[PDB]
Amino acid sequence: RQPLTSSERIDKQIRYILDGISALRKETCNKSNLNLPKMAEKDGCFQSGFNEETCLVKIITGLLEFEVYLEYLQNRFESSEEQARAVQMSTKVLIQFLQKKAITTPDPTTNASLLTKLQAQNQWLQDMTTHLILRSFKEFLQSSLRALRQM
DNA sequence: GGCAGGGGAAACGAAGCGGG
Ligand code: NA
Ligand code: NA
Repeated sequence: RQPLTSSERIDKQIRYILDGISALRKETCNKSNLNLPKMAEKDGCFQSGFNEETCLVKIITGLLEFEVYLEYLQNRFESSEEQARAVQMSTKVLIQFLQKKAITTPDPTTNASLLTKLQAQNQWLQDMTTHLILRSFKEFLQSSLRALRQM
């Protein structure tokens, strides 16, 4: 195993998670309100108006915000239990990597109450909710990846 | 630590690397 710089470790970590999510989406899509984080020009991650210092802040912020929804995913893939867990843990690893390359920590209790609301919804909305966490996490990560390759 | 960091990767958005 050749040694990887920080940036290289980060690039591989995101490709790892993107792979895991893809595996969950197949288990979702074939078996077929929210304010999920999203990239916007203000964040300065796109080519138009790129700023590294604030982009990295948005990525870490967005990922910390994504954690409640990854926790929600754990009890929606009973057989793919291992795969949801891997996505949840790898993302926590990713945050830890990004925090050394670098703000708004989500409030635990606000998260915990949102979680039990999502968990109480009826099956149909729950299946809708799963699909869009996956889709939106994907897009935040693809965009995070595209960014970080510049930094 | 160590054997090494922090239990375990090219076609037009399929193919296929390690216990306490
Ligand atoms: Na080890
Ligand atoms: Na160890």
